[PDB]
Amino acid sequence: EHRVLHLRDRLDLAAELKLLCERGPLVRIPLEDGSAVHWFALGYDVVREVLGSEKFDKRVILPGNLLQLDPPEHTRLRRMVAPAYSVRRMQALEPRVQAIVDDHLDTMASTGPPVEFLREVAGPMAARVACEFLGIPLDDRGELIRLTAYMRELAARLRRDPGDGMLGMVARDHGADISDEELAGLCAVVMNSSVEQTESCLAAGTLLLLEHPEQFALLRERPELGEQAVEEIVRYLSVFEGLDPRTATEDVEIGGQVIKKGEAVFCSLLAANRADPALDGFDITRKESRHVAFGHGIHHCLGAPLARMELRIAFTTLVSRFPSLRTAVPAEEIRFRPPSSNVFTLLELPLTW
Ligand code: HEM
Repeated sequence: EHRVLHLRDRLDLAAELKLLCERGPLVRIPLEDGSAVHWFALGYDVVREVLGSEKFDKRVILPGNLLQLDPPEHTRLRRMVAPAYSVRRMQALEPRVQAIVDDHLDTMASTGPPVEFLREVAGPMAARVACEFLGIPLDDRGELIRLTAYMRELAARLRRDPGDGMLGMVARDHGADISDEELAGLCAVVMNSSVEQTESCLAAGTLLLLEHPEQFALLRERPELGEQAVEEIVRYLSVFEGLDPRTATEDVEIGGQVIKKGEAVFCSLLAANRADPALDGFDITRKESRHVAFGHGIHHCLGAPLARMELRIAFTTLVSRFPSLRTAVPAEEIRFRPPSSNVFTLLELPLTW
């Protein structure tokens, strides 16, 4: 439901969604059947207010899925996996991620144009980086990726002999405290939803840079803009458009209005990142980005350090190795997935150079 929160015009907001945002950053939505009262959180500040509040849970209205947990059990599991995303860990991983990116751009430059960038480059790249971060053994990566019992069997086996990566760390440091199913669940979230979001950022972000050739070249002239460019790209794309509802556990005042106990709040990251026409233009020279593309609060994207590193490496290397890159069809013909709660993405991206 609430399909209006996902209406777009290519990468931008649809007029119907812009009109909704004019009703304020916090919109009360009583259901027509009188079964519940829902809320739309559409503004940057209000979305952060909701997501930072302790007075909401993620009740429904799979083991190892942090998004389906509330404190204290959410805290318990997240604290065990968080060290895998430390700065020290990303620094040690960076050169290997660079090499994986180079592997896939090697394949791309050798196949010669054209290429379907989503299936042939972005997808495999994201899945291979995920395998490296997780520490998947080499002989299991091909099958694990093809699959996008096996997971439980894989998790139990790697749990017996801890290796490298996040999965080895967790099992090595929290062997008895995490089960096979929970480990498998941590792996699945990384290999499934996470790759979907990352691959979409890679493909749609490449399209976004191609539609702004001045900045495509600027990122090549000044690769130090990579970190800034990533923040602007994830803000502009908002591939994770809307969040699971947050239900108020008690009466709480948000954005000047009282959200009653039991009412559900739907945060629109898309609206929060894009509704403000001031400072909405795509501009990678912006030194600081105002966005909630990775969420906020206790459920803030645990993989943001990896996503930010991988995307920086990918975009900077791409613009450098393919200065002549261009869409093989007019940009206006690219197909985007119709409105849905699923990750936002294009369906294919034919490129040549
Ligand atoms: C490297 C790949 C990624 C991995 C492994 C990853 C893993 C996660 C995990 C495990 C959570 C749940 C945290 C919790 O509930 O405590 C999470 C939350 C989130 N991730 Fe990431 N993520 C990754 C890349 C992204 C990307 C590319 C985006 C979009 C730009 C993204 C947008 C989010 C959002 C919006 C949430 C919060 C959902 C909510 O609060 O309801 N993630 N991510």
